[PDB]
Amino acid sequence: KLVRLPGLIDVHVHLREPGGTHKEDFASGTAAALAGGITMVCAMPNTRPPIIDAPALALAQKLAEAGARCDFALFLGASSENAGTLGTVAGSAAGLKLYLNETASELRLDSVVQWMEHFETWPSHLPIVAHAEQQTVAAVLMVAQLTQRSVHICHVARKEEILLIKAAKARGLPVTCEVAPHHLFLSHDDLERLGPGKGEVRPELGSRQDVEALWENMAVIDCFASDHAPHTLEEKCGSRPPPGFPGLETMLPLLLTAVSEGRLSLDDLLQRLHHNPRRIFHLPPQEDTYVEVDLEHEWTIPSHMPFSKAHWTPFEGQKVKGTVRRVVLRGEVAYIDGQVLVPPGYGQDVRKWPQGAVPQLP
Amino acid sequence: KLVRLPGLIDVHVHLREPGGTHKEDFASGTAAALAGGITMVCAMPNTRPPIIDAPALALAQKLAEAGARCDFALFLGASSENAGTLGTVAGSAAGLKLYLNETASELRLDSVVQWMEHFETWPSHLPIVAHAEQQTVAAVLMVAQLTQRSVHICHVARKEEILLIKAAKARGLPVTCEVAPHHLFLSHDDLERLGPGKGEVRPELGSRQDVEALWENMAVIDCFASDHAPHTLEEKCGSRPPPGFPGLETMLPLLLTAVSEGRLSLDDLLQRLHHNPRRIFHLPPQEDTYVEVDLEHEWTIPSHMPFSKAHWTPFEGQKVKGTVRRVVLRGEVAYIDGQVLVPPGYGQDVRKWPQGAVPQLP
Ligand SMILES: O=C1C[C@@H](C(=O)O)NC(=O)N1
Ligand SMILES: O=C1C[C@@H](C(=O)O)NC(=O)N1
Ligand SMILES: [Zn+2]
Ligand SMILES: [Zn+2]
Ligand SMILES: [Zn+2]
Ligand SMILES: [Zn+2]
Ligand SMILES: [Zn+2]
Ligand SMILES: [Zn+2]
Ligand SMILES: [Zn+2]
Ligand SMILES: [Zn+2]
Repeated sequence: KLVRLPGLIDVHVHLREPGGTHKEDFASGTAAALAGGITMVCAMPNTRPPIIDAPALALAQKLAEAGARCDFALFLGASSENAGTLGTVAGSAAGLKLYLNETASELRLDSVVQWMEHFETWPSHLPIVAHAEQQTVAAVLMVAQLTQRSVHICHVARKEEILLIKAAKARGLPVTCEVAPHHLFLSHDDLERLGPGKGEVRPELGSRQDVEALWENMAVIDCFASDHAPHTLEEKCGSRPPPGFPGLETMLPLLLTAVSEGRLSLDDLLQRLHHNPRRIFHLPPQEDTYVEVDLEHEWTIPSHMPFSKAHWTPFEGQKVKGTVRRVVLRGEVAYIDGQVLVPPGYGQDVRKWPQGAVPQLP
Repeated sequence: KLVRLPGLIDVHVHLREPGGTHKEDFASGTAAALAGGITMVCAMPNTRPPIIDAPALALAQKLAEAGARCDFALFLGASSENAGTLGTVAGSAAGLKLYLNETASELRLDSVVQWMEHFETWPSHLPIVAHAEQQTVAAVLMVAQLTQRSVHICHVARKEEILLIKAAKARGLPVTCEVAPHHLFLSHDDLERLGPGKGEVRPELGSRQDVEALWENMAVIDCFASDHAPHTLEEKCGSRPPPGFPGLETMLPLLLTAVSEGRLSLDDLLQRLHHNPRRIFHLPPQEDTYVEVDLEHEWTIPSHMPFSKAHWTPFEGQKVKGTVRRVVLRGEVAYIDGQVLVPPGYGQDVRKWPQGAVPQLP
């Protein structure tokens, strides 16, 4: 007996197109999404060129419309040069992404004043998400308060960070957050197996105490999101390993395993992969869209999942229970048992749907 | 310039059919809903007969399917006799309603042990809501913890109650709550004008300090819901005034006025009248459904709104800014400028839609 889930939403994926298409492209990354039970993705702007301007957004929109197999929204990225310039296109994006720690010269911000300027100029009704680790979480929360608006913290990975966010929520501050599966299911204990290259990720893997703190504070976590960050094995194992793990194909099986073990409920999962992504990002419903999962099937994660061009996974060897059997997207069979059945270009930009605009005062 | 809102959801209405149709019926109450920008309602079970059994639910379902003009779900009511008997029909209801303070002999529970029995027997994945005032909020929260599940607190009306709920959320407990407009926009200061009969409501009107505490703790409030509780003027002004206010037609204009004053944001409103109702009750999206409001139009609430059969309102004389201009429900014009344009029976039971079942493990 299968369980029918709604179309799940991953608000944090790196699909690498334009400019990194040996790692992933819209077609391969959205195949990976569908195979993971994900019907809508929000794609990050650290591509080449980075999505930091209207022309780059226009290019990425067309590449996504032509290549995506599931529905999507595209983030804009904050730069040291673009505050006050994005107003015309801001509503067409998933939101604005701030990279507040290590990143590419183009998304690097030199000063908290630049964070301020983005919070002051980006339309106040539209989402802002931040890569903000350790004290940076507190710093960006201060900027959000000074500018009297909300912020969403990406991939919370540490006891320190979840407890800070917990304290902020207890004070009534408008902050939400997400957690990625590697920070719930991997830790320092796995670095020996992974090695120092494969194990490179930002935020880094936490201690067992970090992992246990995230589980104990599940009530504080608004969303799960993969931070699908594909790189090839050659890159991960080479001289200057880039940080990041592929994760679209493994996120739901890992979480279903936890549900079957009673570590969280089905509802907890659906708040975090459906309802809360919708409401934080004002993402529209997908008509006639659902995911059928088999909760009894036990399997072991292999050395690579079928669809991501990363062609490796840090979860290799973990035993999971639960698997995606079928995905229907807007009335068409999109995935069955290891085969994607919608072509590149089937997916659509949800921000162009009438129901997909973020409401605002006139 | 109008603002387009999604279809708003009121999770707490009393539509009085069967058995109280001089006060309201499905057709009149759902006309009131549409005129208030509400496209989906959850109807309470304290009708005559009360919806405390499968035969009464079946009757109410058919009456609603024939009379409702907007979409709906129907609550079941907990009684002193029905714990352990509702399993077959539970998934067809909005949820289970517990009346834990003053009510009708038929929904009255005599002992906290009966609350326990309901929490133990009602399917654990399905919603439970409680009318629980003052210490009863703490009591029902204890029962929810003992039985390891969530609870939703109806119409929070007091500083005491919102602070208790705040403390419970700070401890990570699975509790949500709603607030009704009369507890945000009326207080003891209005009892002289209303008089003791019209002013009768449960929970009672609070002090100015209660009202200010609810506003200050807006972050703790998950939903707004009207507790639309129509009674005729003859009843409200007579010897034994029943408690309750009509509220469907005034809720959104009152809240839009507060938005225009900067007391909360448009997003805050849409979380509380759309996204959070959806996610707490697992209510499905409504396709091709939206509400257009005019935020500039200033008017004064009259002595009665056009649609509710209550034919009175406690908000008479309040100045508001914002009004519903048009509602489209599932592709049909349902309301324009004072005229409802869908007939009785247009509305549907959302729990019968494929997307409207609450997900559960097999
Ligand atoms: O911040 C980031 C971005 C990401 C990528 O490779 O794009 N991978 C990571 O591990 N951290
Ligand atoms: O608990 C309730 C129920 C309601 C009604 O009249 O049905 N009206 C109220 O004021 N309190
Ligand atoms: Zn990041
Ligand atoms: Zn993120
Ligand atoms: Zn990322
Ligand atoms: Zn929204
Ligand atoms: Zn009540
Ligand atoms: Zn209620
Ligand atoms: Zn009520
Ligand atoms: Zn749901």
